[PDB]
Amino acid sequence: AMANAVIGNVVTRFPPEPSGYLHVGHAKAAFLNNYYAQMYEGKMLLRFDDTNPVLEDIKYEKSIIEDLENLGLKYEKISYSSDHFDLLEKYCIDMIKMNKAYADDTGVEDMRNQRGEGIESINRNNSIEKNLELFNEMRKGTEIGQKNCIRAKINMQSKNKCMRDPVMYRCIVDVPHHKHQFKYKCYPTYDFACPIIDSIEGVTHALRTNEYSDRIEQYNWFISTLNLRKVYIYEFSRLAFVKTVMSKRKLKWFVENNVVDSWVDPRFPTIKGILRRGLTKEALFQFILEQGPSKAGNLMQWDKLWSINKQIIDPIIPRYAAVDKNSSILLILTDLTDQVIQKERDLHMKNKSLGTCNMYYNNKYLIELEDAQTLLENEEITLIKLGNIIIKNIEKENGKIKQINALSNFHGDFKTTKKKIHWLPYLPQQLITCTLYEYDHLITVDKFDWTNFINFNSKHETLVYAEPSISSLKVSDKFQFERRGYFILDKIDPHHHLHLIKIPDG
Ligand SMILES: [Cl-]
Ligand SMILES: [Cl-]
Ligand SMILES: [Cl-]
Ligand SMILES: [Cl-]
Ligand SMILES: [Cl-]
Repeated sequence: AMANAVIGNVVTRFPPEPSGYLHVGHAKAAFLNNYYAQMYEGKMLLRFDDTNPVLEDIKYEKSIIEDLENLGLKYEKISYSSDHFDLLEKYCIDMIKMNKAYADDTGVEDMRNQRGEGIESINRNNSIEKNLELFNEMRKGTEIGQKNCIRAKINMQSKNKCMRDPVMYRCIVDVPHHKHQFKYKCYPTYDFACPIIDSIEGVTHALRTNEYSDRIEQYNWFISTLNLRKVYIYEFSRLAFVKTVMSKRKLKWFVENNVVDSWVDPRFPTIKGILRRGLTKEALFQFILEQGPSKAGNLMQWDKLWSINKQIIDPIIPRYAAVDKNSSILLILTDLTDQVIQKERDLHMKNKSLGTCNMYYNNKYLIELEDAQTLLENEEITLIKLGNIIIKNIEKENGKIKQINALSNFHGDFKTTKKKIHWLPYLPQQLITCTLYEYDHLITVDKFDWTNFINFNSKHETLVYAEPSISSLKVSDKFQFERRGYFILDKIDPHHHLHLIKIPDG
Protein backbone atom coordinates (compact mmCIF):
# COMPACT_ATOMS: atom_id res chain seq x y z
CA ALA A 1 0.00 0.00 0.00
CA MET A 2 1.16 3.48 -0.75
CA ALA A 3 -0.11 5.51 2.19
CA ASN A 4 0.43 9.22 1.41
CA ALA A 5 2.66 8.38 -1.56
CA VAL A 6 3.78 11.45 -3.53
CA ILE A 7 4.27 11.18 -7.31
CA GLY A 8 7.94 11.44 -8.13
CA ASN A 9 8.94 10.96 -4.48
CA VAL A 10 8.42 7.28 -3.65
CA VAL A 11 11.41 5.11 -2.68
CA THR A 12 10.95 1.35 -2.23
CA ARG A 13 13.52 -1.34 -1.71
CA PHE A 14 13.98 -5.00 -2.46
CA PRO A 15 16.20 -6.49 0.31
CA PRO A 16 17.21 -10.10 -0.39
CA GLU A 17 19.82 -11.87 1.73
CA PRO A 18 22.95 -12.55 -0.37
CA SER A 19 23.48 -16.13 0.82
CA GLY A 20 21.25 -17.87 -1.71
CA TYR A 21 19.75 -17.83 -5.18
CA LEU A 22 16.56 -15.89 -5.88
CA HIS A 23 13.49 -18.15 -5.78
CA VAL A 24 9.80 -17.63 -6.60
CA GLY A 25 9.15 -16.35 -3.08
CA HIS A 26 11.51 -13.44 -3.77
CA ALA A 27 9.61 -12.75 -6.96
CA LYS A 28 6.48 -11.28 -5.43
CA ALA A 29 8.63 -9.00 -3.26
CA ALA A 30 10.79 -7.82 -6.15
CA PHE A 31 7.78 -7.32 -8.38
CA LEU A 32 5.63 -5.43 -5.87
CA ASN A 33 8.51 -3.12 -4.92
CA ASN A 34 9.01 -2.33 -8.62
CA TYR A 35 5.26 -2.07 -9.35
CA TYR A 36 4.73 0.49 -6.62
CA ALA A 37 7.86 2.50 -7.47
CA GLN A 38 6.76 2.71 -11.10
CA MET A 39 3.14 3.48 -10.13
CA TYR A 40 4.39 6.61 -8.35
CA GLU A 41 7.28 7.53 -10.74
CA GLY A 42 9.75 6.78 -7.96
CA LYS A 43 12.76 4.54 -7.49
CA MET A 44 13.57 1.11 -6.09
CA LEU A 45 16.71 0.35 -4.14
CA LEU A 46 18.46 -3.01 -4.12
CA ARG A 47 19.79 -3.87 -0.70
CA PHE A 48 21.65 -7.01 0.19
CA ASP A 49 20.40 -7.89 3.67
CA ASP A 50 23.59 -9.12 5.33
CA THR A 51 23.03 -8.00 8.92
CA ASN A 52 24.39 -11.19 10.46
CA PRO A 53 27.35 -13.41 9.52
CA VAL A 54 26.71 -16.57 7.51
CA LEU A 55 28.86 -19.34 6.03
CA GLU A 56 28.24 -18.90 2.29
CA ASP A 57 29.48 -21.44 -0.27
CA ILE A 58 29.28 -18.59 -2.84
CA LYS A 59 28.85 -14.87 -3.43
CA TYR A 60 25.30 -14.89 -4.75
CA GLU A 61 25.24 -11.14 -5.47
CA LYS A 62 26.00 -11.62 -9.18
CA SER A 63 23.31 -14.24 -9.70
CA ILE A 64 20.71 -12.14 -7.85
CA ILE A 65 21.62 -9.17 -10.07
CA GLU A 66 21.24 -11.14 -13.28
CA ASP A 67 17.93 -12.72 -12.19
CA LEU A 68 16.59 -9.24 -11.45
CA GLU A 69 17.68 -8.13 -14.92
CA ASN A 70 15.96 -11.19 -16.48
CA LEU A 71 12.74 -10.15 -14.74
CA GLY A 72 13.03 -6.64 -16.19
CA LEU A 73 13.29 -5.10 -12.71
CA LYS A 74 15.77 -2.28 -12.39
CA TYR A 75 16.98 -0.57 -9.24
CA GLU A 76 18.55 2.83 -8.77
CA LYS A 77 21.33 1.90 -6.37
CA ILE A 78 22.75 -1.11 -4.55
CA SER A 79 23.71 -1.18 -0.87
CA TYR A 80 24.43 -3.69 1.89
CA SER A 81 22.88 -3.60 5.36
CA SER A 82 26.45 -4.06 6.66
CA ASP A 83 27.31 -0.70 5.08
CA HIS A 84 25.62 0.86 8.17
CA PHE A 85 27.12 -1.11 11.08
CA ASP A 86 29.00 1.88 12.52
CA LEU A 87 25.91 4.06 12.33
CA LEU A 88 23.86 1.31 13.96
CA GLU A 89 26.37 1.06 16.82
CA LYS A 90 26.06 4.83 17.21
CA TYR A 91 22.31 4.45 17.45
CA CYS A 92 22.57 1.58 19.90
CA ILE A 93 24.60 3.80 22.21
CA ASP A 94 22.00 6.54 21.71
CA MET A 95 19.33 4.06 22.78
CA ILE A 96 21.35 3.18 25.86
CA LYS A 97 21.83 6.82 26.87
CA MET A 98 18.07 7.54 26.62
CA ASN A 99 17.43 4.50 28.85
CA LYS A 100 15.66 2.83 25.91
CA ALA A 101 18.04 -0.14 25.76
CA TYR A 102 19.91 -2.29 28.24
CA ALA A 103 22.44 -5.11 28.27
CA ASP A 104 21.16 -8.50 29.41
CA ASP A 105 23.25 -11.58 30.27
CA THR A 106 20.19 -13.82 30.84
CA GLY A 107 20.34 -17.21 29.14
CA VAL A 108 18.37 -18.18 26.05
CA GLU A 109 15.77 -20.33 27.82
CA ASP A 110 15.22 -18.07 30.84
CA MET A 111 14.84 -15.11 28.46
CA ARG A 112 12.27 -16.86 26.27
CA ASN A 113 10.26 -17.92 29.33
CA GLN A 114 10.45 -14.50 30.99
CA ARG A 115 9.16 -12.93 27.76
CA GLY A 116 6.34 -15.48 27.62
CA GLU A 117 5.09 -14.56 31.08
CA GLY A 118 6.07 -10.89 30.84
CA ILE A 119 8.49 -10.74 33.78
CA GLU A 120 11.18 -8.08 33.52
CA SER A 121 14.81 -9.17 33.42
CA ILE A 122 17.01 -8.38 36.44
CA ASN A 123 19.11 -6.17 34.17
CA ARG A 124 16.15 -4.11 32.95
CA ASN A 125 17.07 -1.44 35.53
CA ASN A 126 20.84 -1.52 34.89
CA SER A 127 22.48 1.91 34.91
CA ILE A 128 23.23 3.78 31.69
CA GLU A 129 26.97 3.69 32.42
CA LYS A 130 26.79 -0.05 33.13
CA ASN A 131 24.80 -0.75 29.97
CA LEU A 132 27.49 1.18 28.09
CA GLU A 133 30.34 -0.74 29.74
CA LEU A 134 28.67 -4.02 28.78
CA PHE A 135 27.96 -2.92 25.21
CA ASN A 136 31.65 -2.13 24.88
CA GLU A 137 32.35 -5.62 26.24
CA MET A 138 30.27 -6.97 23.37
CA ARG A 139 31.97 -4.64 20.89
CA LYS A 140 35.41 -5.99 21.77
CA GLY A 141 34.18 -9.62 21.86
CA THR A 142 35.33 -10.61 25.35
CA GLU A 143 34.13 -13.54 27.47
CA ILE A 144 31.73 -11.13 29.21
CA GLY A 145 30.64 -9.66 25.89
CA GLN A 146 29.72 -13.03 24.36
CA LYS A 147 27.44 -13.66 27.36
CA ASN A 148 25.53 -10.38 26.77
CA CYS A 149 23.06 -9.05 24.24
CA ILE A 150 21.48 -5.60 23.99
CA ARG A 151 17.72 -5.44 24.20
CA ALA A 152 15.29 -2.71 23.67
CA LYS A 153 13.54 -1.36 26.65
CA ILE A 154 9.98 -1.29 25.59
CA ASN A 155 7.03 -2.79 27.45
CA MET A 156 7.15 -6.21 28.97
CA GLN A 157 3.45 -6.41 29.53
CA SER A 158 2.50 -5.50 26.05
CA LYS A 159 -0.05 -7.57 24.34
CA ASN A 160 2.37 -7.69 21.40
CA LYS A 161 5.20 -10.20 21.93
CA CYS A 162 7.47 -8.16 19.61
CA MET A 163 7.19 -5.20 22.02
CA ARG A 164 8.54 -7.17 25.01
CA ASP A 165 12.18 -6.06 24.87
CA PRO A 166 13.35 -7.43 21.49
CA VAL A 167 17.06 -8.06 21.04
CA MET A 168 18.91 -5.29 19.19
CA TYR A 169 22.52 -6.47 19.18
CA ARG A 170 24.20 -9.85 19.51
CA CYS A 171 27.82 -10.74 20.04
CA ILE A 172 29.10 -13.23 17.44
CA VAL A 173 32.83 -14.01 17.30
CA ASP A 174 33.05 -17.46 15.69
CA VAL A 175 31.50 -17.04 12.22
CA PRO A 176 33.14 -14.41 9.98
CA HIS A 177 31.08 -11.92 8.00
CA HIS A 178 31.32 -12.29 4.23
CA LYS A 179 32.37 -8.61 3.92
CA HIS A 180 34.14 -7.62 7.16
CA GLN A 181 35.48 -11.02 8.33
CA PHE A 182 36.09 -10.67 12.09
CA LYS A 183 36.32 -6.87 12.13
CA TYR A 184 32.93 -6.73 13.85
CA LYS A 185 32.32 -8.64 17.09
CA CYS A 186 28.71 -7.54 17.58
CA TYR A 187 25.97 -7.32 15.01
CA PRO A 188 22.56 -5.66 15.04
CA THR A 189 19.53 -7.86 14.71
CA TYR A 190 17.20 -7.68 11.73
CA ASP A 191 14.46 -6.00 13.81
CA PHE A 192 16.80 -3.18 14.89
CA ALA A 193 18.70 -2.74 11.61
CA CYS A 194 15.66 -2.71 9.32
CA PRO A 195 13.80 0.49 10.39
CA ILE A 196 17.00 2.51 10.86
CA ILE A 197 18.51 1.52 7.51
CA ASP A 198 15.17 2.21 5.80
CA SER A 199 14.98 5.66 7.34
CA ILE A 200 18.56 6.63 6.62
CA GLU A 201 18.59 5.25 3.02
CA GLY A 202 15.61 7.43 2.15
CA VAL A 203 12.99 4.68 1.84
CA THR A 204 9.48 6.06 1.95
CA HIS A 205 7.49 2.82 1.61
CA ALA A 206 8.90 -0.38 3.03
CA LEU A 207 7.22 -3.56 1.81
CA ARG A 208 7.50 -6.89 3.58
CA THR A 209 5.88 -10.29 3.77
CA ASN A 210 3.41 -10.72 6.58
CA GLU A 211 5.13 -12.85 9.21
CA TYR A 212 1.88 -12.88 11.25
CA SER A 213 3.60 -11.13 14.15
CA ASP A 214 2.89 -7.43 14.61
CA ARG A 215 6.43 -6.37 13.83
CA ILE A 216 5.00 -3.15 12.38
CA GLU A 217 4.36 -1.64 15.84
CA GLN A 218 7.95 -2.44 16.86
CA TYR A 219 9.43 -1.06 13.60
CA ASN A 220 7.53 2.19 14.21
CA TRP A 221 8.62 2.30 17.85
CA PHE A 222 12.27 2.19 16.83
CA ILE A 223 11.78 5.01 14.33
CA SER A 224 9.81 7.21 16.75
CA THR A 225 12.00 6.43 19.79
CA LEU A 226 15.07 7.52 17.83
CA ASN A 227 13.46 10.59 16.16
CA LEU A 228 14.24 9.45 12.63
CA ARG A 229 12.53 10.48 9.42
CA LYS A 230 9.40 8.33 9.24
CA VAL A 231 8.93 5.36 6.88
CA TYR A 232 5.63 3.70 5.95
CA ILE A 233 5.64 -0.07 6.18
CA TYR A 234 3.05 -2.38 4.62
CA GLU A 235 2.98 -6.18 4.76
CA PHE A 236 1.74 -8.27 1.79
CA SER A 237 0.99 -12.00 1.54
CA ARG A 238 3.76 -14.51 0.90
CA LEU A 239 3.80 -16.36 -2.46
CA ALA A 240 4.46 -20.09 -1.98
CA PHE A 241 3.38 -23.11 -4.02
CA VAL A 242 2.39 -26.67 -3.20
CA LYS A 243 4.80 -29.57 -3.71
CA THR A 244 7.75 -27.17 -3.60
CA VAL A 245 10.79 -27.61 -1.39
CA MET A 246 11.99 -24.26 -0.05
CA SER A 247 14.13 -25.49 2.86
CA LYS A 248 17.73 -24.81 1.80
CA ARG A 249 18.71 -27.85 3.69
CA LYS A 250 16.60 -30.16 1.62
CA LEU A 251 17.48 -28.39 -1.65
CA LYS A 252 21.19 -28.95 -1.06
CA TRP A 253 20.28 -32.51 -0.07
CA PHE A 254 18.83 -32.95 -3.58
CA VAL A 255 21.93 -31.50 -5.24
CA GLU A 256 24.37 -33.63 -3.22
CA ASN A 257 22.48 -36.92 -3.59
CA ASN A 258 22.18 -36.46 -7.39
CA VAL A 259 18.42 -36.13 -7.53
CA VAL A 260 19.12 -33.02 -9.57
CA ASP A 261 22.47 -31.92 -10.97
CA SER A 262 22.44 -28.17 -10.12
CA TRP A 263 20.44 -25.33 -8.60
CA VAL A 264 19.25 -24.43 -12.12
CA ASP A 265 17.45 -27.76 -12.58
CA PRO A 266 13.92 -27.07 -13.93
CA ARG A 267 12.24 -28.64 -10.85
CA PHE A 268 13.87 -26.18 -8.48
CA PRO A 269 11.95 -23.13 -7.25
CA THR A 270 14.80 -20.75 -8.22
CA ILE A 271 14.00 -18.00 -10.71
CA LYS A 272 16.51 -19.52 -13.16
CA GLY A 273 15.07 -23.03 -12.90
CA ILE A 274 11.51 -21.89 -13.50
CA LEU A 275 12.45 -19.65 -16.41
CA ARG A 276 14.27 -22.73 -17.79
CA ARG A 277 10.97 -24.59 -17.35
CA GLY A 278 9.37 -22.06 -19.75
CA LEU A 279 7.63 -19.49 -17.50
CA THR A 280 7.47 -15.94 -18.84
CA LYS A 281 8.02 -13.01 -16.51
CA GLU A 282 4.75 -11.62 -17.91
CA ALA A 283 2.87 -14.66 -16.61
CA LEU A 284 4.51 -14.46 -13.18
CA PHE A 285 3.64 -10.79 -12.77
CA GLN A 286 0.08 -11.19 -14.08
CA PHE A 287 -0.46 -14.08 -11.66
CA ILE A 288 0.83 -11.91 -8.79
CA LEU A 289 -1.41 -8.94 -9.65
CA GLU A 290 -4.47 -11.17 -10.01
CA GLN A 291 -4.00 -13.63 -7.11
CA GLY A 292 -5.44 -11.54 -4.28
CA PRO A 293 -4.50 -11.99 -0.65
CA SER A 294 -3.91 -15.33 1.01
CA LYS A 295 -4.08 -16.27 4.62
CA ALA A 296 -1.29 -17.65 6.83
CA GLY A 297 0.58 -20.62 5.41
CA ASN A 298 -1.64 -21.20 2.38
CA LEU A 299 -0.01 -22.63 -0.73
CA MET A 300 -0.95 -21.79 -4.33
CA GLN A 301 -1.59 -24.36 -7.04
CA TRP A 302 0.57 -24.23 -10.17
CA ASP A 303 -2.32 -24.60 -12.59
CA LYS A 304 -3.45 -21.00 -12.90
CA LEU A 305 0.15 -19.82 -13.27
CA TRP A 306 0.83 -22.19 -16.17
CA SER A 307 -2.61 -21.41 -17.69
CA ILE A 308 -1.85 -17.68 -17.69
CA ASN A 309 1.53 -18.47 -19.21
CA LYS A 310 -0.21 -20.58 -21.87
CA GLN A 311 -2.62 -17.78 -22.78
CA ILE A 312 0.39 -15.48 -23.08
CA ILE A 313 2.63 -17.64 -25.23
CA ASP A 314 0.13 -19.48 -27.47
CA PRO A 315 -0.39 -16.56 -29.92
CA ILE A 316 3.26 -15.50 -30.32
CA ILE A 317 5.22 -18.77 -30.77
CA PRO A 318 5.76 -20.97 -33.88
CA ARG A 319 4.29 -24.44 -34.36
CA TYR A 320 6.26 -27.52 -35.58
CA ALA A 321 5.74 -31.29 -35.74
CA ALA A 322 7.52 -34.17 -34.03
CA VAL A 323 7.15 -37.96 -33.89
CA ASP A 324 8.56 -40.66 -31.64
CA LYS A 325 11.93 -41.55 -33.13
CA ASN A 326 12.09 -45.26 -32.30
CA SER A 327 8.42 -46.25 -32.72
CA SER A 328 7.40 -44.00 -35.64
CA ILE A 329 5.70 -45.88 -38.49
CA LEU A 330 6.46 -45.48 -42.20
CA LEU A 331 3.49 -44.36 -44.31
CA ILE A 332 3.66 -44.55 -48.12
CA LEU A 333 1.39 -42.67 -50.53
CA THR A 334 1.73 -45.11 -53.45
CA ASP A 335 0.41 -42.69 -56.07
CA LEU A 336 3.20 -40.12 -55.57
CA THR A 337 6.83 -39.89 -56.65
CA ASP A 338 9.87 -39.70 -54.39
CA GLN A 339 10.59 -36.21 -55.73
CA VAL A 340 10.79 -33.89 -52.74
CA ILE A 341 8.26 -31.04 -52.91
CA GLN A 342 8.81 -27.88 -50.84
CA LYS A 343 5.95 -25.48 -49.94
CA GLU A 344 5.84 -22.29 -47.86
CA ARG A 345 3.59 -22.21 -44.78
CA ASP A 346 3.04 -19.77 -41.97
CA LEU A 347 4.83 -20.49 -38.72
CA HIS A 348 1.52 -19.57 -37.07
CA MET A 349 -1.83 -19.98 -38.80
CA LYS A 350 -3.20 -16.89 -36.99
CA ASN A 351 -0.09 -14.70 -36.71
CA LYS A 352 1.59 -14.17 -40.09
CA SER A 353 3.86 -11.75 -38.20
CA LEU A 354 6.15 -14.56 -37.01
CA GLY A 355 6.69 -15.42 -40.65
CA THR A 356 7.07 -18.48 -42.84
CA CYS A 357 8.67 -21.93 -42.80
CA ASN A 358 9.41 -24.53 -45.48
CA MET A 359 7.43 -27.79 -45.56
CA TYR A 360 9.03 -30.79 -47.33
CA TYR A 361 7.10 -33.86 -48.44
CA ASN A 362 7.50 -37.00 -50.44
CA ASN A 363 5.84 -40.27 -51.12
CA LYS A 364 7.18 -41.37 -47.70
CA TYR A 365 6.13 -40.16 -44.24
CA LEU A 366 6.47 -40.99 -40.55
CA ILE A 367 3.49 -41.00 -38.19
CA GLU A 368 2.84 -41.85 -34.55
CA LEU A 369 2.31 -45.52 -33.71
CA GLU A 370 -0.80 -44.75 -31.67
CA ASP A 371 -2.12 -42.94 -34.73
CA ALA A 372 -1.29 -45.88 -37.00
CA GLN A 373 -3.12 -48.28 -34.67
CA THR A 374 -6.42 -46.42 -35.09
CA LEU A 375 -6.19 -46.42 -38.90
CA LEU A 376 -8.07 -49.01 -40.91
CA GLU A 377 -8.58 -49.56 -44.59
CA ASN A 378 -10.24 -47.00 -46.88
CA GLU A 379 -10.34 -44.42 -44.09
CA GLU A 380 -10.12 -40.76 -45.16
CA ILE A 381 -7.92 -38.80 -42.74
CA THR A 382 -6.07 -35.47 -42.97
CA LEU A 383 -2.32 -34.96 -42.86
CA ILE A 384 -2.37 -31.58 -41.11
CA LYS A 385 -1.08 -28.63 -43.21
CA LEU A 386 -0.95 -31.00 -46.21
CA GLY A 387 -4.27 -32.62 -47.18
CA ASN A 388 -6.55 -35.62 -47.00
CA ILE A 389 -5.35 -39.17 -47.63
CA ILE A 390 -7.14 -42.51 -47.88
CA ILE A 391 -5.51 -45.46 -46.11
CA LYS A 392 -5.26 -48.55 -48.21
CA ASN A 393 -3.60 -51.38 -46.37
CA ILE A 394 -2.00 -51.79 -42.93
CA GLU A 395 1.07 -54.03 -43.39
CA LYS A 396 1.52 -55.66 -39.96
CA GLU A 397 4.28 -58.26 -39.49
CA ASN A 398 3.87 -60.43 -36.35
CA GLY A 399 1.64 -57.88 -34.63
CA LYS A 400 4.11 -54.98 -34.83
CA ILE A 401 2.78 -52.73 -37.58
CA LYS A 402 5.59 -52.31 -40.10
CA GLN A 403 4.06 -50.16 -42.86
CA ILE A 404 0.95 -48.34 -43.99
CA ASN A 405 0.16 -47.88 -47.68
CA ALA A 406 -2.25 -45.08 -48.61
CA LEU A 407 -3.05 -42.79 -51.46
CA SER A 408 -2.92 -39.03 -51.83
CA ASN A 409 -6.32 -37.31 -52.00
CA PHE A 410 -5.11 -33.83 -51.12
CA HIS A 411 -7.88 -31.98 -52.95
CA GLY A 412 -10.56 -33.65 -50.86
CA ASP A 413 -12.53 -31.63 -48.34
CA PHE A 414 -10.54 -31.36 -45.10
CA LYS A 415 -13.84 -30.93 -43.21
CA THR A 416 -15.34 -34.33 -44.16
CA THR A 417 -12.71 -36.04 -42.03
CA LYS A 418 -12.58 -36.41 -38.26
CA LYS A 419 -9.02 -37.79 -37.85
CA LYS A 420 -6.45 -35.02 -38.35
CA ILE A 421 -2.88 -36.18 -37.64
CA HIS A 422 0.62 -34.76 -37.70
CA TRP A 423 3.47 -36.25 -39.72
CA LEU A 424 7.09 -35.88 -40.73
CA PRO A 425 8.48 -36.42 -44.23
CA TYR A 426 10.67 -39.49 -44.28
CA LEU A 427 13.89 -37.56 -44.97
CA PRO A 428 16.16 -38.96 -42.25
CA GLN A 429 19.17 -36.95 -43.33
CA GLN A 430 17.16 -33.76 -42.71
CA LEU A 431 15.02 -34.60 -39.68
CA ILE A 432 16.20 -33.07 -36.39
CA THR A 433 16.79 -35.49 -33.52
CA CYS A 434 15.62 -34.13 -30.15
CA THR A 435 15.46 -35.24 -26.52
CA LEU A 436 12.22 -34.25 -24.77
CA TYR A 437 12.29 -33.61 -20.99
CA GLU A 438 8.95 -33.79 -19.17
CA TYR A 439 9.49 -32.82 -15.55
CA ASP A 440 7.44 -33.43 -12.44
CA HIS A 441 7.51 -32.15 -8.88
CA LEU A 442 10.33 -33.27 -6.63
CA ILE A 443 7.93 -34.13 -3.77
CA THR A 444 4.54 -35.86 -3.75
CA VAL A 445 2.92 -34.00 -0.82
CA ASP A 446 1.75 -30.38 -0.87
CA LYS A 447 3.66 -29.70 2.37
CA PHE A 448 5.61 -31.53 5.07
CA ASP A 449 11.55 -39.29 7.00
CA TRP A 450 10.74 -36.67 4.36
CA THR A 451 12.85 -38.68 1.87
CA ASN A 452 9.79 -40.96 1.71
CA PHE A 453 7.90 -38.39 -0.41
CA ILE A 454 10.65 -37.56 -2.93
CA ASN A 455 9.74 -38.35 -6.53
CA PHE A 456 13.11 -39.69 -7.68
CA ASN A 457 11.46 -40.52 -11.02
CA SER A 458 10.58 -36.96 -11.97
CA LYS A 459 12.66 -36.38 -15.16
CA HIS A 460 11.17 -38.26 -18.13
CA GLU A 461 13.25 -38.27 -21.32
CA THR A 462 12.03 -39.40 -24.74
CA LEU A 463 13.65 -39.26 -28.20
CA VAL A 464 11.86 -37.77 -31.21
CA TYR A 465 12.31 -36.73 -34.81
CA ALA A 466 11.31 -33.20 -35.62
CA GLU A 467 10.80 -31.35 -38.83
CA PRO A 468 13.74 -29.80 -40.49
CA SER A 469 12.61 -26.30 -40.16
CA ILE A 470 13.09 -26.44 -36.42
CA SER A 471 16.81 -26.01 -37.16
CA SER A 472 16.19 -22.24 -37.16
CA LEU A 473 15.26 -22.09 -33.47
CA LYS A 474 17.77 -20.55 -31.11
CA VAL A 475 18.32 -21.44 -27.48
CA SER A 476 15.41 -20.38 -25.20
CA ASP A 477 12.95 -20.10 -28.10
CA LYS A 478 9.47 -21.33 -27.09
CA PHE A 479 7.18 -23.18 -29.51
CA GLN A 480 4.40 -25.73 -29.91
CA PHE A 481 4.66 -29.33 -31.10
CA GLU A 482 1.45 -30.29 -32.88
CA ARG A 483 -0.77 -32.45 -30.68
CA ARG A 484 2.08 -32.74 -28.13
CA GLY A 485 2.34 -29.47 -26.22
CA TYR A 486 4.47 -26.44 -25.50
CA PHE A 487 8.24 -26.62 -25.32
CA ILE A 488 11.30 -24.46 -24.85
CA LEU A 489 14.67 -25.06 -26.51
CA ASP A 490 17.11 -25.56 -23.63
CA LYS A 491 20.34 -26.67 -25.33
CA ILE A 492 21.76 -27.40 -28.81
CA ASP A 493 24.11 -30.37 -28.57
CA PRO A 494 26.70 -31.44 -31.15
CA HIS A 495 25.19 -32.50 -34.51
CA HIS A 496 22.27 -30.09 -33.87
CA HIS A 497 20.70 -32.50 -31.37
CA LEU A 498 18.06 -30.40 -29.59
CA HIS A 499 17.17 -30.63 -25.89
CA LEU A 500 13.60 -29.49 -25.34
CA ILE A 501 11.80 -28.96 -22.04
CA LYS A 502 8.05 -29.48 -22.01
CA ILE A 503 6.31 -26.41 -20.57
CA PRO A 504 3.48 -27.24 -18.13
CA ASP A 505 0.21 -25.94 -19.58
CA GLY A 506 -2.27 -26.20 -16.65
CL1 LIG B 1 15.10 -13.72 20.71
CL1 LIG C 1 -1.75 -8.75 0.11
CL1 LIG D 1 10.73 -27.06 3.02
CL1 LIG E 1 20.69 -30.01 -15.98
CL1 LIG F 1 -6.78 -35.83 -31.36
